[PDB]
Amino acid sequence: LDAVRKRPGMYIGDTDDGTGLHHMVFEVVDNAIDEALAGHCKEIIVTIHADNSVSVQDDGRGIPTGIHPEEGVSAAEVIMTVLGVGVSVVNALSQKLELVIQREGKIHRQIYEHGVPQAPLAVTGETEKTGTMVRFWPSLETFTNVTEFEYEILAKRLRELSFLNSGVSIRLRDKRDGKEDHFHYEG
Ligand SMILES: O=C(O)c1cc2ccccc2o1
Repeated sequence: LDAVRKRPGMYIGDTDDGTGLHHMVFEVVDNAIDEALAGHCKEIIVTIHADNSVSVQDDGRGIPTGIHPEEGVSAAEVIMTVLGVGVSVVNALSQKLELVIQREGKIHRQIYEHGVPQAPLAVTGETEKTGTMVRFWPSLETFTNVTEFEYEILAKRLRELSFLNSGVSIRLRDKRDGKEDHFHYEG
């Protein structure tokens, strides 16, 4: 997790032309699409926030929250902090990352900063629903020159993804200007 911070282009792509930056999104989206291909997730929402963060929400099972017997911390944290390339790469290159899991009746929440958990995964409330929400703020120490997310890049890729994932609702939302798209292919 520190080799990643020192040579990020190897892991994420060009950190100066926007390629790496948008691949951060797609790596999180991949995690959600994995749940859809296994048949558990029917809806994904990608949101570009106005504070330079992107969130990806899915309605799958939720990342397992029980304690990993080998590692001694929640399985979710194990996924976020141990070496597509992996969601831990995104976590490593994010100055902040918010993880919210809905699973087994309980809402779980955890905050990271540069891949380092600020506290253990914690139960915060109760929920009928299930799914994973990941919201990340890319680090401007890593990402240079191109520092804004670009709607059309995200839209083009997500549209491309809908065709490979039948019956999966993929919504893109931009809170900067209200733009909104919905890719839902059913063939
Ligand atoms: O219920 C499970 O075994 C489960 C849910 C899930 C979500 C993301 C990654 C792995 C996962 O495993």
